[PDB]
Amino acid sequence: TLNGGITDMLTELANFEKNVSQAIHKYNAYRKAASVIAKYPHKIKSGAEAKKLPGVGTKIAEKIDEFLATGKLRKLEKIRQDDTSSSINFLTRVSGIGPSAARKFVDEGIKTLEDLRKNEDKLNHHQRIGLKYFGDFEKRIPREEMLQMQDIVLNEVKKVDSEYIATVCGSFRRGAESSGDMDVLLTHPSFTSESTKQPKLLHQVVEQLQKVHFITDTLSKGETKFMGVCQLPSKNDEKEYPHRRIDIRLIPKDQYYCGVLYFTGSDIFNKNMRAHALEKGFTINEYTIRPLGVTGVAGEPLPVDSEKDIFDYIQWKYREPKDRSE
DNA sequence: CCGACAGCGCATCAGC
DNA sequence: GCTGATGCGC
DNA sequence: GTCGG
Ligand SMILES: Nc1nc2c([nH]c(=O)n2[C@H]2C[C@H](O)[C@@H](COP(=O)(O)OP(=O)(O)OP(=O)(O)O)O2)c(=O)[nH]1
Ligand SMILES: [Cl-]
Ligand SMILES: [Cl-]
Ligand SMILES: [Cl-]
Ligand SMILES: [Mg+2]
Ligand code: NA
Ligand code: NA
Ligand code: NA
Repeated sequence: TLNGGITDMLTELANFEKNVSQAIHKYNAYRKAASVIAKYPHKIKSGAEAKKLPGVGTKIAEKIDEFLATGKLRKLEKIRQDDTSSSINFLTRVSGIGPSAARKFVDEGIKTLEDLRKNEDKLNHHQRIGLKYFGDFEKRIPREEMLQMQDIVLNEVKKVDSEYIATVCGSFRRGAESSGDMDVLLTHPSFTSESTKQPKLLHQVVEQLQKVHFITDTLSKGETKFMGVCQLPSKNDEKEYPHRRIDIRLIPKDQYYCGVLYFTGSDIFNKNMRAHALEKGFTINEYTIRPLGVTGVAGEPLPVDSEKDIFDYIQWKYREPKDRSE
């Protein structure tokens, strides 16, 4: 947390560009700068120093100097006072409400938690659940709770079919002491890139988890991706645990490594790695790593037997999950 | 100084 | 109904 | 907003 003041400033700016300006490349730019500054092992003394880092340019360097000199950023002080920008930023905190829906709601006079609550019929399903658990989804998940959640999921999955393999990824796999949610990667021998010999593979599991009351709500559900809500059971006379976001992704068993790499992240780590792959003449997604033809057309999937193989293709030394938190 | 910026599942919509 | 674009959350 | 060619 050497440069927490600066990284928070950049994150707020990033959020403004994404939610209010609807400028996603500026959003990513600010996040990249925040990320590289966050891992910089020195307490930054000037914009010039920061500008030496990849991702920090002239503009951000100037902002860093203002921040260092005054402890504030006028551009942000103004934004904080703009009611429309403030309303839009708030509404986007509800899962399901993005930049477009937020502005739309503001236009229609809906701009507070109270307004949302009285206008549920104006929200789609995902948004309705996001509002319902607004407060809970704001809370972090202690690793101790992630362990109990892992136990339940793996044991219930085993009960459905012992051939299932569920792996908890995301920040948990990176060893974080707290997570924003739970990310489960799921595989089954019947589902491969070659064939889908058994249907309802994801459904069955989701069903079992709901049966035992672990999964409480569903945001979206398809053949391979489930996004919903879950909750740990509490003891007698015990206050209930907060509801949590859970994502379950069923990936072809032979594509497990590309899958676990993607689901482990971080998000910024994935973007940096996928961008580097391109510069190296490859393209990476959660399923495969393919070379780029002389015309920029993806070729056939390359053989992969470990996450390291992916790193080797793009000439990157291997990095354990714990070192991918960018 | 301009084009590129990672890549994709599900929900929702418009147009036919 | 299907296709394809858009919004959204990764 | 930043960076490479
Ligand atoms: N948040 C996010 N995750 C992404 C993106 N693209 C992408 O491949 N991912 C991957 C890397 C993440 O580790 C993984 C799971 O998403 P996540 O939001 O749960 O991220 P996380 O587990 O690292 O962090 P968290 O839950 O503790 O907030 O999805 C993206 O744009 N945003
Ligand atoms: Cl942009
Ligand atoms: Cl500020
Ligand atoms: Cl693919
Ligand atoms: Mg997560
Ligand atoms: Na720089
Ligand atoms: Na949102
Ligand atoms: Na997640």
